[PDB]
Formats: sequence, structure tokens, C-alpha cells
Amino acid sequence: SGFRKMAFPSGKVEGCMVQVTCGTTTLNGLWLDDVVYCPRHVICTSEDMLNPNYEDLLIRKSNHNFLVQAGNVQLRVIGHSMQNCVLKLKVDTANPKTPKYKFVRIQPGQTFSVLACYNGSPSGVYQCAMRPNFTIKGSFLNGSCGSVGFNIDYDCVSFCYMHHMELPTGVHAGTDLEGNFYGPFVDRQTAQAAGTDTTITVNVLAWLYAAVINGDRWFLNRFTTTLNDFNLVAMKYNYEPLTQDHVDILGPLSAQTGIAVLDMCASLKELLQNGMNGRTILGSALLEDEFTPFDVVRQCS
Amino acid sequence: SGFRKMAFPSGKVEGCMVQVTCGTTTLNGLWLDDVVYCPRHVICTSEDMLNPNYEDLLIRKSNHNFLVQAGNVQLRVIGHSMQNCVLKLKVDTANPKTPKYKFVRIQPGQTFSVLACYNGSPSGVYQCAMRPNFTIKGSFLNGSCGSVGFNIDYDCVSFCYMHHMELPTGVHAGTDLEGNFYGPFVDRQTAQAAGTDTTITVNVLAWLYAAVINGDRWFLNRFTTTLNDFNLVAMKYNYEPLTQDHVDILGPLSAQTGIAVLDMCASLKELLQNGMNGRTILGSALLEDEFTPFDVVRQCS
Repeated sequence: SGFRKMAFPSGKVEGCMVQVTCGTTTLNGLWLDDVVYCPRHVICTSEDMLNPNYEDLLIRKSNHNFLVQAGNVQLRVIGHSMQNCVLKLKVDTANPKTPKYKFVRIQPGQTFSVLACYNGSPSGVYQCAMRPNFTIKGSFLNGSCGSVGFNIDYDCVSFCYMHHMELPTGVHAGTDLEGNFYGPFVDRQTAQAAGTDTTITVNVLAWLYAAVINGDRWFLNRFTTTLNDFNLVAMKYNYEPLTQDHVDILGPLSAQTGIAVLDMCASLKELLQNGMNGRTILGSALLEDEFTPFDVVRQCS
Repeated sequence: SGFRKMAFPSGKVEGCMVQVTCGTTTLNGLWLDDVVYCPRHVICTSEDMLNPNYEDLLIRKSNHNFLVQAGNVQLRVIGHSMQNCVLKLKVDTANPKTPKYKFVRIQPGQTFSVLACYNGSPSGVYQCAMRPNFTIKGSFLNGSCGSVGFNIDYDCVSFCYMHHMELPTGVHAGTDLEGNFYGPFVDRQTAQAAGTDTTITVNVLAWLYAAVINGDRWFLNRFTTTLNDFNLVAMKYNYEPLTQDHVDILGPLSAQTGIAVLDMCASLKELLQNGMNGRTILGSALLEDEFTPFDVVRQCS
């Protein structure tokens, strides 16, 4: 037993990380088969970022403006193209360490592991969630651009995130691996800001279940609520609404514990309206919303 | 920027994980060069655990009672010996994936990454600390015995923990890789219990520094305290005492932020005596004590 913020084992992704240099800018790239993926702003100057025309900047570049190094061995760039906001660097060698992989776009509320990298070298791994406002609260220093987020199913790596930038609020924004940004964010120097964030209600419920599974029951109560009456209270607290789909997804946790979802909802309603009163759940004094129902099942069984 | 519970990249350790079976018991082993390390209770029966004589049980075993599988390929056990509470299984093949490694014993308060494994297969990675009472608050299900904890320095894996058991309080106990238990715990079915835990003061201070580094300053104050006056208050709250060594170790964080340790200590003293009053630090409503000074430096630079 126990409950921890748990990332996926990162080995399969470490074998794909490379260093990509263009001009005086170095950042990370993802090397799968004979393609290297990286943020397209790798070709930009600080002057360019104020109003880049990326198709114009990239056309003024040649393959030899791109230095790719997989550890020591330099990779020869034999061709380059743009896919939305990622750059695709064709290289002569297929990565022998290429895992089975897919490119998947995730939904707000879903979680993924991040392998933070610098100069193509992995430095740490952590779990986070796509916030409802399409930012992630990551840990990223200058040079981490190109670090990826991923899930693992069986032996297959679903890449879902490439890191592009930090917003002025200290949160982070990037794209899926097809180069499409999560959220209304752009790879240009503008006055971008994250919208209003909300709490991921279905995840808070999953985490209350995880607590019950782990012997924390002080917050449980005898009451039950209706979906509508729950939503009417939670939205007052900037909680995402809960759907019948959410209730279905929470089914297996409801079964393992024998507590109906709407029963648990009454607990969460009570916790929202009363606070926690110096008590903790699973070692936390706040309601935790970055564990999905699947993460709980995974870890608690 | 940002601050996350961050584990080390786990690839180098995933290549060492194997499955070890003996009787009807399967658990995990660590395969380095031509040796496989695993908990010695792998040879025990439930009946045996009540009073095992391990040197006697192991003598009644032969190499062929030990099935080691590295993925598919079975490994032939050509010899076996005991080192304290770990079992060393000599095998004919050196692990080609053996990283540079050391066996290191850590101190209460130090952190490490755990690669939780089942049937020799890695399932997740998370960061935790050796508690002052020599337990760890891990996430472990039946079958995780033999999962290891580790740090990484440059390319060198310092293995520091092998998982052996869960205590009745839900916390976990194991050994260093030389088979010596952390704490007063034994691999026998007895009435073992963890002692009284305390908070790792030097780590809480490091985390307050991490918060300052990340723009959270509401808890700072104009006061300064003496080491002695700080300890006199903290020990009242079940906080470990702070030493001059701790103050030295916090030096680089003090420098980067320009806040003297004893200055920060006055903040922590105030937070202990006043609570947090519905405020949070780095997204937490509790004082966090599982980041060392080194972890903060690592992540914040």
C-alpha cells in the first residue's frame, strides 16, 4: 500500500533524447526512426520572436545549419520540414533505440510523465496534469525546450507533449507531437497569459477513493447528493463540473471500495464547505487533483 | 522555473531488473555484472517467517531452486550466497546493461528515487526520503519486494535501498544493497513497529528557499533567531534539530537568495507557531520535508 505521485519508467524515452543546435541556440529533440522532432522556435533570434514568419525563416535555412548529436555521435541532417509548431529533422540513421510509439493528444485533466532534459541529456522525471486551462505546472529551466511528456501502455510509448515555453505566471505551455499547441498559446513573444484555471473534480474524487483504499476514512459521511446538486455547489468553488461519464469512469473505484460516487460526492461537498480542519488526506492538507481514476487503479492494484 | 517532486531518470536501473523465483514465491532482483541481488526472504515459507533460520534454510537449497528470468531469457544460477539480508545469486552471464554503479548507505533525511517493479518489470518511479525513524513512505504492492532505490551522480548509479516489507502502519522497510536493514527492523514475522517519526528540518528550510527562488515570499519576515532559540521551539513541534552543518549545507541557497539561514529559521519558527492561515507554499498547505538542499539546488539551477 501507500500512495505516491508516480511517473512512468523513463528508459524507453531516454534512448530517444538528442541535442539539436541551430545558430547559438541549443535545445532538446526527440529522435524516432530517422526523424528528430523539436520546437520550431529553435531557428529564431530574440529579434525574430517578436513577429516570426516561420515558413520564411525556415526557407532561409539549410540542412547543415542543424547540428544533431546523440551523445557523442553527430547525426547528419539530410532533410528538414515543418509540421505546425514542431520541426522535423530527417537524418540518415534510424534510432536503434526507437520504442514502439504513438503520437496522442491528451485532454485537460489527463496526466502524463515529463522527462526534463538539458542539452539532450535527461535530468529528471515527474508526473503532472494538463490543467483545464491547457497549461501544465512543470519544472523547467532555460534549455529544457524539447523535453517530452508521455504515457506508457504495455510496451508502447504514447508521446503527448513537447515543451515550448514558460508563461509569465510561471506555468508552462507546449504542443502535442504533431506541433499543435495545447491551449490558445503561440510560439511568438506576445502578451500571452493563461486563462482561469479550475480544479479537476473527477480526479479529486479518484484521490478520495485512493485514500479510502489506503485506510483514510475520516472525511466519509452518511449523505448522498445528486449530480446536479453537487455541480451546483462545486462550480461555486471553481471546480470543473462532474458528468455521468466521470461517474462511470469512477465505477471500478466505487466497486473496490463499495462507496457510490454520489456518496463520495457528498463527502467532497462537505470538504469544500467545511475545509479540512487541520486534518490531512493521504499526507496532503489540500484536495489533490492530479491523479486520474486510471492512475489510482494502476497504483492501488 | 517551477518546483516538482522529481525522480532521477530510471533507464539505467530498468536494464538491471530481473525476476527471481524460488518455490511459489516470485519477486524482483537486481542484476549487476554476473550477480543478482534480492531479498533473502525469497526462500521462506509463511510458516518459516515466524522464526526463520536463514543460514539453515539456504543450506537446504540448490542453485536449481532459483529461477532467474531477464525478460524472456532464463539466467542459469551457477552459485548462491548470503550477504546479511540480501541473497546473492551468481549467474553465468554478466549483464551487458550493467551501468557504472556503487552501493551506498544513505542517512535519514536523504532522498532517493524508487523504481517500483513487479515480476521483474518496472511499473513506476517516484522520489521519497528516508524518514528519521528509518522507514520510507513508499507505494508498494504485493510483489514489489526487491525493487530498489537509487541516486544518480554523473553516469554512476548509487544504489541505496532494496525493498523488503511493509510495516503495519503502512510504511515500508528495507536494506542497503549490502543487506543491512535501515532501522531496527528484521525480515521475520514479529510485532515490529516504526518508532516516532519527526520532520526533517533542514529539508523544510531548503524547500522554503525553493519557494523564495520561485517567487513565493509571503512567509518571510524581518526577524532572525539563534540556532539554540530555533531548536528550542522546533523540537517542541517534533522537528529534528538543526545543526551548524545543516546551516553550512544551506549556504548556497542562502547566497542565491540573499536570506540568511537564521533569517529563514525565523520564518519557519513563525509558520510553526501560526500555521499557514489558508495560504500555500509551492502549492502545498503543509511544510514539505522530502527535498534536500541538494535537490533544491539541482532543480532550481
